[PDB]
Amino acid sequence: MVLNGYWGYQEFLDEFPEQRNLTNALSEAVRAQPVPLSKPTQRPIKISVVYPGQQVSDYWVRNIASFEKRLYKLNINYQLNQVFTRPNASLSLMEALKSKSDYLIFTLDTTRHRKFVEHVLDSTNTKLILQNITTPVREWDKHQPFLYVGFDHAEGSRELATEFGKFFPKHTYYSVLYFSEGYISDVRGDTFIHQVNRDNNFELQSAYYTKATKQSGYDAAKASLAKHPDVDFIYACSTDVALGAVDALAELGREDIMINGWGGGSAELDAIQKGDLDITVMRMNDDTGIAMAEAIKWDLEDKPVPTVYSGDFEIVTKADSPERIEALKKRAFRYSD
Amino acid sequence: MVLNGYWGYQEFLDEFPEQRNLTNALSEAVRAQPVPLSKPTQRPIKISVVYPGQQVSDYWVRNIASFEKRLYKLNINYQLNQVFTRPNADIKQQSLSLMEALKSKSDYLIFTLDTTRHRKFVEHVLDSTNTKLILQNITTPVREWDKHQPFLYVGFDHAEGSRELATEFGKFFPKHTYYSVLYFSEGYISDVRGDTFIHQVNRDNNFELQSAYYTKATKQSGYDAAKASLAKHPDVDFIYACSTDVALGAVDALAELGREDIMINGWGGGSAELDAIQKGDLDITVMRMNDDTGIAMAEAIKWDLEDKPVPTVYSGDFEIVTKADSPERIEALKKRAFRYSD
Ligand SMILES: C[C@]12OC[C@H](O)[C@H]1O[B-](O)(O)O2
Ligand SMILES: C[C@]12OC[C@H](O)[C@H]1O[B-](O)(O)O2
Ligand SMILES: [Ca+2]
Ligand SMILES: [Mg+2]
Ligand SMILES: [Mg+2]
Repeated sequence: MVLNGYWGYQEFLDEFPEQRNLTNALSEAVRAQPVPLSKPTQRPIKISVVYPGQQVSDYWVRNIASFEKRLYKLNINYQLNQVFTRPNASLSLMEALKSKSDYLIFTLDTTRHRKFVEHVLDSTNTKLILQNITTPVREWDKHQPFLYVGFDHAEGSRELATEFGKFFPKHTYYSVLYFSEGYISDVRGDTFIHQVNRDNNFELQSAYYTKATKQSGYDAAKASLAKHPDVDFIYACSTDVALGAVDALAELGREDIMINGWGGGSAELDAIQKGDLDITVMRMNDDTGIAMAEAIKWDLEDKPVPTVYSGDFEIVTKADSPERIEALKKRAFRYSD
Repeated sequence: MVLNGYWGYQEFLDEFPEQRNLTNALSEAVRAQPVPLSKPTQRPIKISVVYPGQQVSDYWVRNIASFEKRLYKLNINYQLNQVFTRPNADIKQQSLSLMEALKSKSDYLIFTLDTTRHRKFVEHVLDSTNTKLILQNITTPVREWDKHQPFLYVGFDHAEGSRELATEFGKFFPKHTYYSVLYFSEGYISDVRGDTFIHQVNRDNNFELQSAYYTKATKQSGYDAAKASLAKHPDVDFIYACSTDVALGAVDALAELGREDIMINGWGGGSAELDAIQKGDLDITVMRMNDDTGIAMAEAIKWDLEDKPVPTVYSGDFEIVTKADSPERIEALKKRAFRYSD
């Protein structure tokens, strides 16, 4: 719908019914009580994670939390090698190849990632798990990685777009704060822009990329409003960006402007309950960490493993009752607390 | 007695009889049936909880579980905010993310106190705010705060439990027994838990410490530390682990290495520990009557809402448990310890 060379999550599942069967099976295995590993391993399995560090978004740390906890509950012996990638400056600390890991948990936002993934796929025996993407790549139809896991960007963005198009009318002005340049921005961003422009006839005033930090969100917001102060809402593509943007609106005295979150972590939820963030799409966070454990389990039991898993979203607005937020938290952080 | 600047738990109550009286009272109210809130409140009280997450030890989870249920049974409206703490660096992310929840303006704040990093924050909370402060998992008041003590120190006394362990090891093992120590991460816990055991066992029983290592407070770290230790000193008769996760990592390490000769303990007696005890992989432990400290916090908060004096300190009770204890004994102990957390 927005990028060429990918399967839609649902498109994938519709094209390959077996994959729907597996992904459903995994969904159910992710919901039900832990069923421990049925095949003792001779030694620990070496699992390596590379994740973006020091984000205000708690997605990753909660993902590892819920992952490790489900691993433990499943009675799987492992060694976890975690890498904290400082907020951008190298990436050649993808030296976790030297680790000779059994499972590699990584991301795919840029091309700098693509090249490396193709390296991991065409060279090693290491099973690759791609977090925060759920739309498989067509070029890899012959050898797809072990699993794509996350909360589908297109869907979560679609739901937001829908809510905005429901609240605001035709010819509503808005600006967009992207993530850093890459896959996330393209999907999270252009999905919203296309829906809202073509279905609801809004008028995009401007759009800017950020450095994926709160500071950058703040700066970018300010610049955007300096150039186009007359918008009805800003659409942010991520937690930190949106939370910087919130400070920008606060400093500029612009309460007229609506702003969204994206993901519904703890920070966003506090902001929403404060009224600083107006709407968000909230991912049932722990499901994906728990899904990775289960996938790994089946693999060790020589059961077939789905290629894709996507977790559920819930729209959350500042008009929600604290009861609702509490229940969603109890659902979403049932492992990471 | 292994650190300076701290009041002993018994010493403190020996110093202040009214303080003992209050603590005895709290114990009584803890064991007895719920006597629900007298003076009701206009609003639901805001409580901010800062706990470490992601561990095999079920102490915190069960503490919360029991706390909320005793709160319910006392009928007190409350909102309960769990601040996610990432043991992942850095000090200045933690610090700000701790400062985040003081603009939350909570009635009560539940915290830990392990690092010097925590000290500065606690001191800030105490020096500059109205928020009533409950320090979980510490039972020895800081002498430098005699001007203005926290609302409550609550937990199970590290020195007492370590002594009990030290005594059992002292009873079983002869003089000149070689042993190694796995600490928690650096801090107050490691200091008391580790050095109380080391001092008692070295000085009273003439044991010999072969080595000692800090961990990162995780099971994997306990495993790595066990391996490293036994790599450098394979000749030890037992390892003394300073926490559940560390202990359970060490257990897997001793499994992987094939050292069934080396004895090893837990520290806390949670579910994982007990299951390991009964499996025979863990040898002895000091089990705490878990839910008492959760029920205590709940009471202290009640008494406060009724404008009654609350004791500065409360320490829950301990029971030694070995793999030679019958399932019945284990079941009685579980029955007591987990009466609320199930
Ligand atoms: C996972 C994530 O996607 C990009 C960034 O890593 C996170 O921020 B976010 O919370 O907006 O979702
Ligand atoms: C509460 C606790 O003390 C330190 C650590 O936080 C927990 O693990 B434990 O089970 O050893 O008890
Ligand atoms: Ca010492
Ligand atoms: Mg575009
Ligand atoms: Mg506003």
